[PDB]
Amino acid sequence: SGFRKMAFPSGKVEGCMVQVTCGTTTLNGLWLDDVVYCPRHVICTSEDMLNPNYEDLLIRKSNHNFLVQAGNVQLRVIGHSMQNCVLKLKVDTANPKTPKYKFVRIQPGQTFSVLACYNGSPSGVYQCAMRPNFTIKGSFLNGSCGSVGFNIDYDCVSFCYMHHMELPTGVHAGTDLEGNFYGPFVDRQTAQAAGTDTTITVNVLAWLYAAVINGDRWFLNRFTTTLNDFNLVAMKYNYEPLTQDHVDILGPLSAQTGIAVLDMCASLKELLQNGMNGRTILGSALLEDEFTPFDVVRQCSG
Amino acid sequence: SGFRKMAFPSGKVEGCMVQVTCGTTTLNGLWLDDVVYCPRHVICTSEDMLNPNYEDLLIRKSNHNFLVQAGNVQLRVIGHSMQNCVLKLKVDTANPKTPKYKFVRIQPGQTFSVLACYNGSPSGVYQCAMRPNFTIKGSFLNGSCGSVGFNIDYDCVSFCYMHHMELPTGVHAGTDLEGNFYGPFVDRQTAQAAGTDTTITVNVLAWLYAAVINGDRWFLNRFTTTLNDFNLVAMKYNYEPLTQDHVDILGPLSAQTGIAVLDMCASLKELLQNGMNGRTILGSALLEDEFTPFDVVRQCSG
Ligand SMILES: CC(C)n1cc2cc(Nc3cc(=O)n(Cc4ncn(C)n4)c(=O)n3Cc3cc(F)c(F)cc3F)c(Cl)cc2n1
Ligand SMILES: CC(C)n1cc2cc(Nc3cc(=O)n(Cc4ncn(C)n4)c(=O)n3Cc3cc(F)c(F)cc3F)c(Cl)cc2n1
Repeated sequence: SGFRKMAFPSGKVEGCMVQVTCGTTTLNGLWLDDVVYCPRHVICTSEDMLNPNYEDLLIRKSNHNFLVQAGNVQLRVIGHSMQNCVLKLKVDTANPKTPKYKFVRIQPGQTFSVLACYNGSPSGVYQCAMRPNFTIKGSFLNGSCGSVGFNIDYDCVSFCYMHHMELPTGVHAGTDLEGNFYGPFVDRQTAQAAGTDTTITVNVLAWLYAAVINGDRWFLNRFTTTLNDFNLVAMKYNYEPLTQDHVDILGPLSAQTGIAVLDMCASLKELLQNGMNGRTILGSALLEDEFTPFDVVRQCSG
Repeated sequence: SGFRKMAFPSGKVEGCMVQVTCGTTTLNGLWLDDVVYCPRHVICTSEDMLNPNYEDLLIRKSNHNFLVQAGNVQLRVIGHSMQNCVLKLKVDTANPKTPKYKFVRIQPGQTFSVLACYNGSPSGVYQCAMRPNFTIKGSFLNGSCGSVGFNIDYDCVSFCYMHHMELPTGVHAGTDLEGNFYGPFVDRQTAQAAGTDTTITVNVLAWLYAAVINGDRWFLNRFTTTLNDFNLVAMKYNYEPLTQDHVDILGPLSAQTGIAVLDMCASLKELLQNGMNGRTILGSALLEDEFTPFDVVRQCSG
C-alpha cells in the first residue's frame, strides 16, 4: 500500500532531551523551561527497584544528589519534587530550545511519535499507537527509560507518553507527563502482565476509508447498522466498541467519501462475520488498526 | 525488545530546510553553509516542465530571480550554478545550524531516513530503502519536491537522496546530492516507468534474524542449502542474489542467534516455495525487505 507509519519531525523534542543520574542509576529526562521531568525510578538503587518506597527514598535525597546533563554539560539542580510517578527537577537554566508545548493524556487508538533515547542522546524516531490494554508495541532497549512520545499540532508539541518499562511480553508501559500510568501498572521491577488486547475499531474504520479514497471499495454493502448493534457485535470479535468521540473523528473521512459512518460500520460488521474470503484491502489480507482518522487524512490529503 | 521501522532523529536536517521560489514555481531546498541545493526543476514555468532545456532556462535567469526563504527571513542569492539535476544557489549568509555532513551515493537495498517537507517546512520523517530498480516507495505529496533522504553516523549527516518526482505507479524518483538520478529517469514532466523490481534478499534475511531475536521462530527449519543452490531459487522468485559479502555482514546476527546464515537461507527458500500459509512474522503478512543487517543490529543491540 501507499501508507507508511510516519513520525513527526523530532527536532523540537531532540533539543529537550537530557540525562538524569542518581548514584549509578541513569535514564533520560525532558528539559522544558527550567524544569527537568523524568521517571521517579531514577532514585532507586538496585535493591530498591523491586519494592520501592518512593516517599522514603525521595525524603533522603537532596538537590545535590541529582546529576542532570545536557550532553556533557551539567545543569545545576535547585529544587526537586515528585508528581505521581514523575520526578520534577528544577534547574538554574531555562532551556533555550524549549518549544511551545502541552502535556496531554491520550486514549487507546491514538498514535504518537516516539523519540527513543539512550543516555540522553536521541537514537531513533518511530510512530506507534496506544493499545486498548494500555501498552504500546514499541521498540526500546535497556536504557530507554524516560524517552518520550509526542504529537505536533500548529507549532506546539503535545507530550503524551514517558517510557518507564518493558513488560514480560516485550510490550511497553509508561505514564503521561503528569506521572500517571496508562493502565494498571506500577513503577516497580516486578512481572506485571498486560490484559488481553483488542482491535482498535475506529482505526480499522479509518483504514477502510483510506481504501475507499484509493478506489478499493469492494467491501461496501447495501446495509447499515445502529451504533449500539455494531458495538455489541464488535465485542464478540474482540474489537473495541466505538465511542461518540470516535464517530465524530470519522466525520471528515465520511464527508470526503460520502459514506456514512454507520454504513462503514455495517461493512466492517460483514467482514467480521464473514471474513475476507480470500480478498485483500489495500493489498493486504490484514486490517490495519494503528492509523487514526487523522493519520489517514494527513497521508492522503496533507 | 520490539521491532519497528525506525528513522534517524531529523533535527539536524530540519535546521537546513528552506523554500526556494523562481517565478511562481516553488519547492524545498537544503541550506548548508552558504549554499542552497534544490532540484533544478524550480527554474521551469508550467510550460517548461513538460520538456525543459535546462541550460537554456538557466542562462535566462539572474540571481534576483531566485527567492529563498528560511522561515520569515529571505536569503539573498549572490550566485547560481547547476550540477546535473541540482541547482546550487550561493547566498550571502551561512547557516549556523549546518551539521557536519557529506554527500554520498547509496546502493540498491540500502536504507535511509526521509524528511518530507512542504514549502520549506518539515512535515514528517520515515525510513525507506532504495529499490533494486532505483525507485523508492515513499510517502510524498504534491509540494514535496526537494525533500532529502539521509543517514546519520556519529554526528555526521550523510545526505544520499533529493526527491524529484512521483511516477505514474505511485513510486518515487530522485537524485543524489550531485544531481545524478538514481535509475533511468529524467527531470521532465512526462510519464516514466521503472524497470521490474526485485526483492532485497540480504534485507529479508536480516529481518528474519530480527524475528528470531524477538521470539518469532515458526519459520525455522533444519534443511540446509549451499549458497549457490539458494541463489538459483532466489533468482527464480525475482529475489536479488546473495553474495559472500552479504553472508559476511549477516555474521553478527548469525552469531547472536546461533542460526547459520545458510540455515536461514534454507528457511527463506521454504517460505518462497511454500508461502507463509496465513501466518505472520513480526506482525507482517509478507516478507519485509527494507531493513538492512546494520538496521537490525542497531535496533536489536544498540
Ligand atoms: C546500573 C545503572 C546503569 N542502571 C540500571 C538501570 C535499570 C533501569 N531499569 C530499566 C531501564 C530501562 O531502560 N527500561 C526500559 C526498557 N525498555 C525496553 N527494555 C529492554 N528496557 C526498563 O524497563 N527498566 C526497568 C524498570 C524501569 C522502570 F521505570 C520501572 F518503574 C520498573 C522497571 F522494572 C533503570 Cl530505569 C535505570 C538503570 N540504571
Ligand atoms: C506553485 C506552482 C507554480 N508549482 C507547481 C509545481 C509542480 C512541481 N512539480 C512537482 C512537485 C512535486 O512535489 N513533485 C513530487 C511529488 N511527490 C509526490 N507527488 C504527488 N508529487 C513532483 O513530482 N512534481 C512533478 C515533477 C517534479 C520534478 F522535479 C520533475 F523533474 C518532473 C516532475 F514532473 C514543482 Cl517541482 C514545483 C511547482 N510549483
